[PDB]
Amino acid sequence: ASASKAAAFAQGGSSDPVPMPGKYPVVFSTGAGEPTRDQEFALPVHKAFPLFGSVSDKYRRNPRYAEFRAHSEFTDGVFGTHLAVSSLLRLAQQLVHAHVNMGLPLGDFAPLASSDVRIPSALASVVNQFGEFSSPSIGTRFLLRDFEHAVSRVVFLADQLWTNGNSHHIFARSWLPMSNNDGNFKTIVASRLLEFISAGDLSILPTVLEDAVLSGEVPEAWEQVKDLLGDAPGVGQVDRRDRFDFLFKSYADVGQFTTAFTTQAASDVLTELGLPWNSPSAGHLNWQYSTKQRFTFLADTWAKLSAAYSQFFELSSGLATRQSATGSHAQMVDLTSVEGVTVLKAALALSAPEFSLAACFPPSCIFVGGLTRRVVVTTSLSVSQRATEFCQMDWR
Amino acid sequence: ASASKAAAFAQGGSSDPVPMPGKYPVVFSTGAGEPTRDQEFALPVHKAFPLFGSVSDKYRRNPRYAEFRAHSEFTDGVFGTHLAVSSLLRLAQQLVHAHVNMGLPLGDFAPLASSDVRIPSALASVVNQFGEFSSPSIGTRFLLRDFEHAVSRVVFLADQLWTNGNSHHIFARSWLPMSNNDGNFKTIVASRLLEFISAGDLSILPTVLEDAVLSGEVPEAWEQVKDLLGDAPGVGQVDRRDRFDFLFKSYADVGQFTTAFTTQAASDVLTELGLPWNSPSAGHLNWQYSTKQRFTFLADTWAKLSAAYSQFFELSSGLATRQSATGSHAQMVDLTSVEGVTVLKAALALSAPEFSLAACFPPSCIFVGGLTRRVVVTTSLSVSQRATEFCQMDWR
Amino acid sequence: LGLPWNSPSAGHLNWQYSTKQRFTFLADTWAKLSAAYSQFFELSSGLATRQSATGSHAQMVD
Amino acid sequence: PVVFSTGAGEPTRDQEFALPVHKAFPLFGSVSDKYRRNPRYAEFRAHSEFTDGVFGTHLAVS
Repeated sequence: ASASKAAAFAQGGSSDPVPMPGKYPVVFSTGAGEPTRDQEFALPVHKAFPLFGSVSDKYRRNPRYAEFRAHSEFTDGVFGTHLAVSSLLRLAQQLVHAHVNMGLPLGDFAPLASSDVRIPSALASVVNQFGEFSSPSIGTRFLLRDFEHAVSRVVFLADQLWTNGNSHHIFARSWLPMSNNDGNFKTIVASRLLEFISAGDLSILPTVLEDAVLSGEVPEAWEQVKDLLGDAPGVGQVDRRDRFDFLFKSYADVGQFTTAFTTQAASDVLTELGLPWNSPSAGHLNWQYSTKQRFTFLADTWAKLSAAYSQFFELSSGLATRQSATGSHAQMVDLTSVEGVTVLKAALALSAPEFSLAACFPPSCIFVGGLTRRVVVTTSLSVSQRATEFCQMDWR
Repeated sequence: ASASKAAAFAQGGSSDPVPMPGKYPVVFSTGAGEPTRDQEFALPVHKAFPLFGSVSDKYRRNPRYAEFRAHSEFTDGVFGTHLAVSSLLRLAQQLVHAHVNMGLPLGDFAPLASSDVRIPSALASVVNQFGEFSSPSIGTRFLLRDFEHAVSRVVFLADQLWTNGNSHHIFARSWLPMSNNDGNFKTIVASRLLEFISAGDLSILPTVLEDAVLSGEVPEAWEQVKDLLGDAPGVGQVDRRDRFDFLFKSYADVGQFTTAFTTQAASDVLTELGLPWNSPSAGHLNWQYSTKQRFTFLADTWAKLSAAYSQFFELSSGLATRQSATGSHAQMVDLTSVEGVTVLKAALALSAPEFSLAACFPPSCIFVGGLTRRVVVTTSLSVSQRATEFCQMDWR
Repeated sequence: LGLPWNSPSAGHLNWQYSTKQRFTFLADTWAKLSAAYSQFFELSSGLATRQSATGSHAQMVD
Repeated sequence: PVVFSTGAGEPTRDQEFALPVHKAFPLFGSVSDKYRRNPRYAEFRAHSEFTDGVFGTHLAVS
């Protein structure tokens, strides 16, 4: 027990990603009150009413209230121009939030986020694209759109939700994180990944080498779709993009959609039902028309469903900022069912919440950055200094 | 506050290796008492006396007393037959131990492991190979033998100390852990890594493709040397095994083993002199002749090292079993020196030891295993039941 | 012998290798010079900042 | 040279002479103090001259 310039430092450094999964569908299946008889069945319909209770809290008042802003994140009003409170936040939100709360431990060393200027923009879109069209496209379709990492405005975290695919297939092939950038760019998607990180690892995971038959499927197509996603979706809008995103997510590529996620009901349905701009300025008009209509749908919420005052379960959003929004080790998806469940994986989460997570196993497509920057200058203790000092105790 | 079947469980599971570095050389340079003037200098040689002062403790009494045995690994007395102690453990041992005690946190999820039936076997050898022949080969040579992950008896954690080399050069490539078992096997080089995990990632990191000039000088031989390590060292001794290994660790192969290997001298000098059995045959006879002699030399510790009766600084290794030997993140080295000394510690180690435990130690090349087995049978609360309940608090 | 750099290049490397070594040699002061444990005359340089270092006309030699 | 001629303890008989060389040992005994710990500790820094630690990184003593 000797002494050489000690301290105690806290840190934060890592990445985070999110997905739109069939998870919401399990949370909006209408289990929450469909079988509740408080003759509230006076007021019509209850199909979308429940589902739509998903957004308007899980993206602005819950997560973007403490996670975003507090994350050393000086947020611009015009993305929170309207701090919202929807008492409809069933047992899923204060729960959901705890479930999905952007933030990792400090006793460890991680954090979350990569594009909250593009993600939300899309989410809002989805809430509108979904909570406006036909509320429940039965898994197939709506789920596709959301898990299809739908068309972008050039930023979209997509590339990550897509990176999932390629990696899974290439067993032996382990890629340098650089592959995480492949999302956008022209050539570098046909040199780094596709050619080098393919004619190398691709020429192995499936070395068809077919002759006079065009390497259809068998890696070479996923790469093409990859090459596409590189040059043919970043050149702008127009059918040339959808049609050639769709062509790349539609036909011939029926083998490329099998890797990731897809149904001829997302693409030919959703995709042919959104107008490429359904992700770009839709993401805008969904914030300055849909967010103001979010109002209507929120006020409608704080007016209609509010009327659900007569049951006695809901509560209101009383501004976090004190409530916070980070802490849950949503890291590494805790799921594995076989006769009996099995919550697994790294992220020494908790014990009281863990197992309570059944309602919702939060999952941020995190990258994970083993970083504990115990940065230390020694303009006062040239390592050696200590050395003699300590050395001068083993002598006597 | 949703609870549902919580618990709180602690676990352990991960890898762990070890290396013989120039680290010892910095701990045996004779800076602990070489300048001490108590006239102890009564006609005596103090060259090896210091260097060999830590061996008999840092491998049986210190580490193997708690780490090994307490690690739930049924130990055979004939690897600890002479559970003797050494009071010469100056300030480097109780320190060293804390510096190199194998036992990751539980608040996290990791542990130690990499053949303690082969490691110690070789270590004891080194103790003899070094502390007997050339007590200070001046970095070059002895350090080599140590770092060279010296000849094995088929086991040897070499394969890992060698894997540190083929992964360093291959930037564009990352490999599936399956490349760790790259050690021994006749196919490791004619299949997975070398051909596939090479004609793919190696045909990129060095795609010489030379004609009538034999392409081996371009890291295809590292694959060959790899090939060798695959088929030519596992075929027994045939002395040439050294010759080969040596050939592959010398003759032209110098340009091969200089990415993560030492000086050939420590191969023709050491290895050849040592006689291939000085790692398998030596180990045994070094454990049941040298370990017994370890006493004759422990006597050197409790007679030669004991003669240090008056200086009064020595008095280490009183307990065990109770003193334990696991719980110091001296793992993920992550140390860098520039003007000042910065010590980045991936795993949230400590703050009192950290900065104190930089004076020398920073343990081996663990192969981390993100594992937090938070398992959970569901023969009591079929997720629906819970959800069904919680849902019954979101209806009213 | 020194090589022209032994005044510019040396200085730097003498401040960030020799100053560090200055320790290895300071060790010579706190190990070699420290071995002088018993004679009992040495014990200088306890403070600074408070001890100051300016105010002696040891200037104009004369 | 007049301060390192070895007149401070060369004639001292305490038998400290236990197999050691005392030629440079004396001469080099003042360096590490007369330029950082002694002079540059107050003179320099207190002289209102914004000093960079990388000229006093090892504010060690002797």
